[PDB]
Amino acid sequence: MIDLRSDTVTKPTEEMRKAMAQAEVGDDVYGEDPTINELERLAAETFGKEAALFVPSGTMGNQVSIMAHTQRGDEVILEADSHIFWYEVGAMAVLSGVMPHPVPGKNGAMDPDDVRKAIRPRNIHFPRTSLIAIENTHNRSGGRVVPLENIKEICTIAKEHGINVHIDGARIFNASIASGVPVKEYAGYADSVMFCLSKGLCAPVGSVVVGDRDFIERARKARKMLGGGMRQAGVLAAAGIIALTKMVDRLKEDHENARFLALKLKEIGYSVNPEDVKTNMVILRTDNLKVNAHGFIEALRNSGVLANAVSDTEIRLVTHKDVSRNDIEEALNIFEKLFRKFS
Amino acid sequence: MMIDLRSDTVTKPTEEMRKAMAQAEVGDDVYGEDPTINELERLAAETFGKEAALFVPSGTMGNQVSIMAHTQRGDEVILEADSHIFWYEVGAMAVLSGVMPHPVPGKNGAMDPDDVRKAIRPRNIHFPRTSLIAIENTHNRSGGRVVPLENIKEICTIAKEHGINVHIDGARIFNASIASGVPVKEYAGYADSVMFCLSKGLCAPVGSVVVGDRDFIERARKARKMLGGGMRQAGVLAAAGIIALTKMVDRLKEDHENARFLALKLKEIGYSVNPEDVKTNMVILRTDNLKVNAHGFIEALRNSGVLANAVSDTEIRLVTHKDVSRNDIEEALNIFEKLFRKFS
Amino acid sequence: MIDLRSDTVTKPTEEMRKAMAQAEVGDDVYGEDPTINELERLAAETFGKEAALFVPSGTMGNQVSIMAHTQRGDEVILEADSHIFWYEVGAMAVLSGVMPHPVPGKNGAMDPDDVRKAIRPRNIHFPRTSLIAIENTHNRSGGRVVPLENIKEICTIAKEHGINVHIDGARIFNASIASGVPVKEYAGYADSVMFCLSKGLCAPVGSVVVGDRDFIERARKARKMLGGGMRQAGVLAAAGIIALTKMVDRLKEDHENARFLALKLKEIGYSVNPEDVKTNMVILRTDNLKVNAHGFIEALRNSGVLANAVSDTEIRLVTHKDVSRNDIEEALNIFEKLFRKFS
Amino acid sequence: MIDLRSDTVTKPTEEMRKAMAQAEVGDDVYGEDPTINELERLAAETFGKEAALFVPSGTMGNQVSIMAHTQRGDEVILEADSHIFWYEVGAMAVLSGVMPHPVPGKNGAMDPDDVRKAIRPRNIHFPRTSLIAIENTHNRSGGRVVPLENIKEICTIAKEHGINVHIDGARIFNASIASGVPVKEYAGYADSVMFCLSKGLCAPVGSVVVGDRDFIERARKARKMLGGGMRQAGVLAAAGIIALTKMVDRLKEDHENARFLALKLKEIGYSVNPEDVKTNMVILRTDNLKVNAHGFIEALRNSGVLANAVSDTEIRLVTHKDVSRNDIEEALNIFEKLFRKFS
Ligand SMILES: Cc1ncc(COP(=O)(O)O)c(CN[C@H](C(=O)O)[C@H](C)O)c1O
Ligand SMILES: Cc1ncc(COP(=O)(O)O)c(CN[C@H](C(=O)O)[C@H](C)O)c1O
Ligand SMILES: Cc1ncc(COP(=O)(O)O)c(CN[C@H](C(=O)O)[C@H](C)O)c1O
Ligand SMILES: [Ca+2]
Ligand SMILES: [Ca+2]
Ligand SMILES: [Ca+2]
Ligand SMILES: [Ca+2]
Ligand SMILES: [Ca+2]
Ligand SMILES: [Ca+2]
Ligand SMILES: [Cl-]
Ligand SMILES: [Cl-]
Ligand SMILES: [Cl-]
Ligand SMILES: [Cl-]
Ligand SMILES: [Cl-]
Ligand SMILES: [Cl-]
Repeated sequence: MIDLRSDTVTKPTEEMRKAMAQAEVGDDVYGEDPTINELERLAAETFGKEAALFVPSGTMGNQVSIMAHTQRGDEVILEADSHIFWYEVGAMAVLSGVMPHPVPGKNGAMDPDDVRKAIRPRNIHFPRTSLIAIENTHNRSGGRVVPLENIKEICTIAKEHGINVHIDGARIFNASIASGVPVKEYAGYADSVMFCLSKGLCAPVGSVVVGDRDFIERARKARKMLGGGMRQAGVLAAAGIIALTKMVDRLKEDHENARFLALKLKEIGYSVNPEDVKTNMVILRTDNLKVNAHGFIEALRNSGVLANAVSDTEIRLVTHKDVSRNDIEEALNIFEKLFRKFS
Repeated sequence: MMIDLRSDTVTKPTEEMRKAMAQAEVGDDVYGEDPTINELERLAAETFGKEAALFVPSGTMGNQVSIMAHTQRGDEVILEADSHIFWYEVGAMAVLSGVMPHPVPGKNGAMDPDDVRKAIRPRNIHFPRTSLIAIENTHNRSGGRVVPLENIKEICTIAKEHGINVHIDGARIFNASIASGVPVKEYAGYADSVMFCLSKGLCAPVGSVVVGDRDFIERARKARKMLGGGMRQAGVLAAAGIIALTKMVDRLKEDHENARFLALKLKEIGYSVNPEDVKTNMVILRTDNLKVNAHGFIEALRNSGVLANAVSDTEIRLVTHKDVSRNDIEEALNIFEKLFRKFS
Repeated sequence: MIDLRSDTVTKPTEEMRKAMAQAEVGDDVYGEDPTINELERLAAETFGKEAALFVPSGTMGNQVSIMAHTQRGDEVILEADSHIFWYEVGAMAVLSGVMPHPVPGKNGAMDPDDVRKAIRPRNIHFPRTSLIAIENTHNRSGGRVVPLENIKEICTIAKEHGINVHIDGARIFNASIASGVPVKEYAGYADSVMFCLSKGLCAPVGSVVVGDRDFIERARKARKMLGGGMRQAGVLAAAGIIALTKMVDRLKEDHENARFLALKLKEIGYSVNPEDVKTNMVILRTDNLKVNAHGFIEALRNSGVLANAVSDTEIRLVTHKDVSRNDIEEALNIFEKLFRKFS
Repeated sequence: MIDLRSDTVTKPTEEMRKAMAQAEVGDDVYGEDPTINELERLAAETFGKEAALFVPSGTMGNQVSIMAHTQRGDEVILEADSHIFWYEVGAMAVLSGVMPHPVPGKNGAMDPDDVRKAIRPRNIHFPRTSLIAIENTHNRSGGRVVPLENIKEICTIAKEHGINVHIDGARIFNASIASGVPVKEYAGYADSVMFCLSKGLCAPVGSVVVGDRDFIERARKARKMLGGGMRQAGVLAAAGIIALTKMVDRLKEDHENARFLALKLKEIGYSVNPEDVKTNMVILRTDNLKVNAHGFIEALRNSGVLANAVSDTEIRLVTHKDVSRNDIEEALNIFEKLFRKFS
């Protein structure tokens, strides 16, 4: 099976397996796991922040950040098609008791003026806007890169209003490789950032939240409350350190494979836009096919290719370390066969 | 005094209401022993063709206990993108029920049935369960617009197929009914619960009512207790409510006629208004062609003796009600005319 | 019917009925109801606080106070048999996301030393103790008065720890009448005080919360969220002013009637302890009767007396304005006849 | 350093490090991790339940169970000194919006009659009692074994009222080893059971919840919301399988060591009760010493012995795989010296 469903399916490299087996560990609840401690120190340093927190998943990373930045009844401004709003089981309402305030965005970039208008005036009928979330390499729009200038202007707006800014940077390294903007620069215009180690970076488990000392202390207590307070998590952190320090550069290979995939799919005749492919995702439309997205995903599966439908007429293809050029070439042969059948 | 066009919530008690309240037969509602509250609820249920009803201190509580009784923690509630529950209820749905709003754009409060269908979440571990669809009749933000019965009917059909609850925020459902000629029981027939206000156009000093099935109302009553709405001798308030429900509905037509007159005349003056959009007691005025924004115009109006609310930086809302007579409207219009000269 | 079920059943006096009819009103959401404003002004003044907030019920008064004093995950120290812990539908957990930390007490008085031990130390595993609640004229213990010294000592402990103090003073005036301690004296040892107007004071609806301006502003927003933001509530406030300003002194009559009732019931042969009757409540045990509390309550109803069973062997009798000495004497004749039948 | 703070400090065995390194993995979100799937299958099998769910910690294990057994506003009956109430950061109130209803217990055993009386009657003022929690091998009381008879009785009561029963079995195997009661028998009197792999069983991370298929489905969704939905978690499950299948028998060694430790401490003169030591814990009182628990803990630390204070006058000592009889002897020599200084 050629897995193009997501970059979450990446498996540990041999270097990672050895590192986990030889991991120096301790009880993290007491802050005594050396490897977890080093991963957090490294993560904080890399993002230009004073502190960091390791978590079991990007969802918990986002949720502890929301809890640490807000109070019950607050409102959180976020992009209309963001992961926090659509794919996190409504956790923000249950855990933090906060309201989402959706703002339309163009490929992840909310117009600064719209953000300004989304901030609630001081009134008894309205919740207090205390957080603005930005997702970089906006998933739903096809792994699009949010311009640094966009984040910079929103940060200015936030500062004037005393509002916190959190970047959902699950794939922030993909954004950095594509844009040439160091992650510490994106983070310089945010109060906190969550990034995943378990997707394109290939770690088996976990993400990290970076930010100020006080913020992280609150997020650490939130993590304890949610059930993320683990013991000898250094076994996971060992692979995390390798993901952070050795798996970033090669992300360019995933981007190269995504573009190649898009160009060939277009050449075949599929409804794809190579010009929109800047990171590791390709959106394919079923508009010119005698079947919808769901029916096409089924056809692909029966032929050996796995992918997810994101709407009734759109499917998402995602490249990563475990889908080589060879697999991309094989996938294309299948796509070519299916095009003749469904065009 | 001032010409108050800010909202219909400012209506004061009629002479008949004051006497009824002061002479109300009461009891302890916690024991379900207040005779006036009981009669108000019986009358409300009957009027909407439902089995039961619950008196609450505000429309906000009416909506929130309904949301609580219809949902479980983590569920999603589909509602109109500019609805009151979403924008003006202090984020209560999140704090009180732990639910997520699922905004669906609507044309004048009417969410496209197919859009509602698409908004229902598929069963997936990543997604919360869609357990409630809320509809606001005479959608406030759009200008007191009337949601067509057929729209509500279509959404009900969709909800039923999916086992989803339907709640109508009918704060001004009687205005909708007067304008459309559709009995409120018909709108309610396509919903599981309906909340309606007695304290706005109907002129009661305090209160709203939620109507629905017996079991739902029992659950809503427990939610009311938890929220702090379980009052004692509330019969004092229910006395005015009975009069509002039974004698103040027909005259809403007068408020509509006044709002239409106001809109037509504002249009003649040259203001950015759409008389064709005015079917109930509200008029939206845009300040696009004025040399001042909404807030600046509101201040100028206040300075001239007219009260109104800005609903955006370019829009103002004018609301008619029992306490603004046709003569008051004429006076406001004469002022609106002079201000047009000053700001045009 | 002679209603001894509770003081909540009190009906409006003729004075109140007239006041409600001619009450000057306005939209309270805009802070424009003159009568509500005067009631809050008078209440704040009466308890020596900066501000006050009118609410639909004592339950909401307690809940908006908890919300205004706490943050999600905090702990609230309260008496093990208090109304907030027992009869408020678990609202503190749902509305504020806080956890109760029950402390046993002797007739409503928690041992100051136990309160100190209940304060959580700073640790990632523990919620932060941010509030201590005290109930005066403790309901479940039979309308007992909490000593001023107890409240004074707990206030000292709270201050030393930066913890807020809330007095559930639903029947604080009854406490004051019995102890001779002015309500301002009680209030001085608390950050906030909730007191009911709808019980012994005879108003038909409402309670009031008093405290500092910032606290009341937060409580007012909580009231809006909960659904307590009414419009022309001046009609209710008119009766409320009369309840607060003219119905306090006569509470002494309820206390006298309760004691008289108790002394005579004991004389008849009922299991009552007149010595325990400190305010307007009398606890009657049914152990020596041929039927239990529920069966006896039914026999009483048949004879024209209403009361509530609080357990299988206990009945609570409560006196109030609508229970005159003549009603007490008539009730006693009924109790006399029933003792002949059920002893 | 001789670590007697907790059994959570246990480090991975050689067999475990190798297993993690070669673990076959997959994306758990897709239910595709074969090692996680095998661990859950084995757990369900071992406890005689239909399904199982791996979680990052015992705290999440308890919290997803509570969320899956209850609705907002419900009440949960639990032992007055249970972990869920004291050491889980008020999570039940924030996550589930439920109220704890503490019930006194003798070393973790709540009197069945007290439990019956704690169940709320159907009344608008009361929350609905939807769950009863029992902690077998009650931590606070000193790792005490709750009698099977007690659990059976409470199960009978729960059935009568249609109430769910959850056993916090963080140390259910220690209880089984000491009582001779198979874990499957304990589980038979409960709807759900949470047990840890990260304590005495020596896994670096994780716990498991077992129960009916529908309950586990709800718990799994709760896990996703809380942020416990990991990817290639098989790395951790590999050590978990070894913990569950190979590390149970040797727990007897920890019990022998704890008993020996207690016996010798008593001979030295310390306030311990060797007769109360049946599993891997020893409670040491400081009432007969010159310093309190906190001061004695600091003295022990300076001498090479780590332990935690559980109150101002009580210290908890816990044995585990990483504490050999030799380590206990060395510790005893240290305690001996300190008795001379602080007795
Ligand atoms: C921007 C962003 N933020 C947060 C998260 C949540 O992280 P996890 O909880 O999956 O580790 C994801 C993962 N997303 C998953 C994927 O893409 O396969 C799916 C969509 O849930 C994400 O893409
Ligand atoms: C559709 C609808 N639903 C619910 C409510 C809430 O009712 P209350 O809580 O104010 O009684 C309102 C009141 N609305 C008020 C007004 O129009 O003046 C303001 C906007 O909050 C409403 O218009
Ligand atoms: C009965 C019981 N239930 C649940 C938990 C929570 O498990 P984790 O979240 O620590 O994995 C613990 C851990 N307990 C810890 C320890 O003993 O060192 C401390 C006390 O929090 C426990 O003892
Ligand atoms: Ca991975
Ligand atoms: Ca090749
Ligand atoms: Ca009104
Ligand atoms: Ca005129
Ligand atoms: Ca009363
Ligand atoms: Ca361990
Ligand atoms: Cl190690
Ligand atoms: Cl009456
Ligand atoms: Cl729920
Ligand atoms: Cl008036
Ligand atoms: Cl908060
Ligand atoms: Cl593998």
